[PDB]
Amino acid sequence: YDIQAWKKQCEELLNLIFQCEDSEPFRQPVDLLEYPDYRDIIDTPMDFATVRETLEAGNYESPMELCKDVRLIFSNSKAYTPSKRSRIYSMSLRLSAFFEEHISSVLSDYKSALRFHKR
Ligand SMILES: CS(=O)(=O)Cc1nc2ccccc2[nH]1
Repeated sequence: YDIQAWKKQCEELLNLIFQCEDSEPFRQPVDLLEYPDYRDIIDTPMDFATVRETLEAGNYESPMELCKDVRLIFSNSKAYTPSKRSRIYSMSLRLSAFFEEHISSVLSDYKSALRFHKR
């Protein structure tokens, strides 16, 4: 029932994600010199350094907000991919499975702690 525990749990999950070779394309904002049409396709770019910085700045109120930004990294990858077989898209699918597997308990514990707080 610790309402704040999600933050360190998210920091540790982001550390695991940065160690994972599948996060390489997503560790920093997309470079427009490499992908000049990126903003024609993607409304809201997102990457793991921006997620980490937002968390460390105290700019996420809940793990649901962090989850929404991480899911945006994966939906941007799916929207930009030229094919379902691309290297970077295949990396985002594995990384998404890894993220969803680990964020589930974080979200559950936070929501349970908040329901207890407001009982
Ligand atoms: C900096 S990035 O994340 O590699 C930009 C991007 N996102 C993609 C998704 C699929 C294929 C190529 C893609 N290039």
